[PDB]
Amino acid sequence: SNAPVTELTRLKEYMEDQIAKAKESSSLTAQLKFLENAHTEHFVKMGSLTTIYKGGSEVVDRLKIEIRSLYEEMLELKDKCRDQIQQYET
Repeated sequence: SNAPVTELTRLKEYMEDQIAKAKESSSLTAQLKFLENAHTEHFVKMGSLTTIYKGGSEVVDRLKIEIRSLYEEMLELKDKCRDQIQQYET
């Protein structure tokens, strides 16, 4: 399989791209799809990192911290989108 540094580097770029497009977009449907793209890729890549990474790598550990920061920001944007959906429904 690919190296942990390779997977997390590509995951970082993917999540940054999707989160950027969600913040740029003024369409709630597009925002939900952008956040869904990032959420799915994060779940797959992070859940499989156990298989290829054992720990002890400063770059991989630093990438994990930066990915978690992207993940946390992704969760706020999903909460903001959910807030807007609830407004429409009420």
